[PDB]
Amino acid sequence: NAMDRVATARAYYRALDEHDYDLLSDVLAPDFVHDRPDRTIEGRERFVRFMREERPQTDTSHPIATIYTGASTVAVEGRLLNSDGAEITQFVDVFAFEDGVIGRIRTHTPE
Amino acid sequence: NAMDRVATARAYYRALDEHDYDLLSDVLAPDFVHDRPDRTIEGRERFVRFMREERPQTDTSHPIATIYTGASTVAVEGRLLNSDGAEITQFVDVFAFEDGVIGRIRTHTPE
Ligand SMILES: C[As](C)(=O)[O-]
Ligand SMILES: C[As](C)(=O)[O-]
Ligand SMILES: [Br-]
Ligand SMILES: [Br-]
Ligand SMILES: [Br-]
Ligand SMILES: [Br-]
Ligand SMILES: [Br-]
Ligand SMILES: [Br-]
Ligand SMILES: [Br-]
Ligand SMILES: [Br-]
Ligand SMILES: [Br-]
Ligand SMILES: [Br-]
Ligand SMILES: [Br-]
Ligand SMILES: [Br-]
Ligand SMILES: [Br-]
Ligand SMILES: [Br-]
Ligand SMILES: [Br-]
Ligand SMILES: [Br-]
Ligand SMILES: [Br-]
Ligand SMILES: [Br-]
Ligand SMILES: [Br-]
Ligand SMILES: [Br-]
Ligand SMILES: [Br-]
Ligand SMILES: [Br-]
Ligand SMILES: [Br-]
Ligand SMILES: [Br-]
Ligand SMILES: [Br-]
Ligand SMILES: [Br-]
Ligand SMILES: [Br-]
Ligand SMILES: [Br-]
Ligand SMILES: [Br-]
Repeated sequence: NAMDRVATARAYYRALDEHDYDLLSDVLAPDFVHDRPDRTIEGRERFVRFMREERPQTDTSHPIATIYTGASTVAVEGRLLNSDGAEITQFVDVFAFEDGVIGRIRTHTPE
Repeated sequence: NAMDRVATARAYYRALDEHDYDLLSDVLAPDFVHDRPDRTIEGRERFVRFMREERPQTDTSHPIATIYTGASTVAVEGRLLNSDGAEITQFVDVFAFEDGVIGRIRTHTPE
């Protein structure tokens, strides 16, 4: 269900921005992998710990610009904002799903 | 090599827009899959045939707006233009690679 996938992607960003780790855990598959240019984190429990432990390092928001739906994946184009509301970077996150929850996110940043 | 991956993604759109099927074949893995919301095409030879046979159905261009690089994939945000230069749709294509050539493209269109 494409509506459900989009809702789940939006819930992911809500959980990150609200520090709602129970919601975050609940939208991820156990074997969730997050890829970004600088690193890969494998495992839901490991990822949630990293997010919690890294919280004080910045005070950012992930406002969504446009959501693009594919056949079975979702690509979200957003902006990463600092605490003042200034744009750090543009991004595209691509979400793949496993039984209704997120199996992988691949983060891309502009060349 | 991230430079090489970006060059290869750009070559894909050049090949489509120029109808250079030899270049198109050369940037794709044999087992290339193209996913879009309406259909999936599996196989390089099959895909090249579809592109060739579908050529007369529209007269579009794939100008690239922004290229986003990930750890191992590339996300291209572009516009699909008609022959008059008017925008049909915005898209994000996500490219995965296999030995330097493209293994999969997942096309996403705005919700
Ligand atoms: C959940 As966070 C991006 O403040 O480490
Ligand atoms: C290569 As075409 C998009 O004209 O079928
Ligand atoms: Br929604
Ligand atoms: Br929301
Ligand atoms: Br909730
Ligand atoms: Br991460
Ligand atoms: Br990064
Ligand atoms: Br890593
Ligand atoms: Br790290
Ligand atoms: Br890891
Ligand atoms: Br936990
Ligand atoms: Br934790
Ligand atoms: Br904090
Ligand atoms: Br938002
Ligand atoms: Br910040
Ligand atoms: Br799903
Ligand atoms: Br290039
Ligand atoms: Br080009
Ligand atoms: Br050439
Ligand atoms: Br296609
Ligand atoms: Br489509
Ligand atoms: Br199909
Ligand atoms: Br068809
Ligand atoms: Br097929
Ligand atoms: Br052929
Ligand atoms: Br052919
Ligand atoms: Br034609
Ligand atoms: Br271009
Ligand atoms: Br057209
Ligand atoms: Br992907
Ligand atoms: Br590669």
